[PDB]
Amino acid sequence: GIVQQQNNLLRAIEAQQHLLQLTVWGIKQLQARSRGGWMEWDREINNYTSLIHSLIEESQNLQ
Amino acid sequence: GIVQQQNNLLRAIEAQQHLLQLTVWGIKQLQARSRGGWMEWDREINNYTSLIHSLIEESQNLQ
Amino acid sequence: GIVQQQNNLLRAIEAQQHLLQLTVWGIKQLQARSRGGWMEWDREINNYTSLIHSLIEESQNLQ
Repeated sequence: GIVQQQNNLLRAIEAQQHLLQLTVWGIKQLQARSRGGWMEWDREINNYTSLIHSLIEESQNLQ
Repeated sequence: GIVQQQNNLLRAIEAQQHLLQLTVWGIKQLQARSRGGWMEWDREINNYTSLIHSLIEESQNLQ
Repeated sequence: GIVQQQNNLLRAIEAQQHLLQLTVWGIKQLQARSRGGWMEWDREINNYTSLIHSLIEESQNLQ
């Protein structure tokens, strides 16, 4: 049903957010090994991560 | 409602696309510092990015 | 319609999964060039990738 398909879409989105955070973590480990000017990059990652987190928790409450 | 949940799912997808582009940018900065054979990788990233962009703009028009 | 918007959301999710796998591949190529302790990272990437894959194939069957 429409409701079931919707819950599955959210679950996929939550699963991809996990993968996305794993790639962010990985990239940071790589940079650390060495641009030094990652300040803005970090800010953007943090802002969008917080954003995604709030949209997800919202969708979870909309289920 | 079904309509509200749907708009929120799209918003999460748009937010994750932003994060995804940030990780792509980051990876490129890392490679640049140094496989040289990233030609295909770049092509694939570009094709899927353009693809995702068109699906999003489409969903936005389907709202 | 609700059904069309839903199919488009899934398509965007499938397209982003492709991009996500491309960034994972890229990160691995970068690490390979050099933390050595990526064991857990690999396990997590694999578990969530398999997970995302099953949710997608499921959604495809829910269409």
